[PDB]
Amino acid sequence: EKARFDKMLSSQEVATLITALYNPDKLRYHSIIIMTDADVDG
DNA sequence: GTACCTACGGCTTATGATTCTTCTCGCTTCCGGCGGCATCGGGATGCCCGCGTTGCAGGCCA
Repeated sequence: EKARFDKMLSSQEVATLITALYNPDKLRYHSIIIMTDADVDG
């Protein structure tokens, strides 16, 4: 929301690897889990 | 031995949009010059008489 741009991209690895970016075709990795540290930055 | 990314917040500066200033197209139509003729009020010219202009000398003012 702070900077919305369809061209702005740095990694793009997550969306490229989970789906094709639209998603009903490729539904690979139906189960995802996000492990994160217990600090405030986590 | 060294390089490149963003979040947390504020002012600015680097560029596409809207109200105020200005540059001047259209001719046409009611209106404003423009000329001629009868008209009328002023005045220049002449004569008479008293008042406006000026020189002299004194008392007042800047």
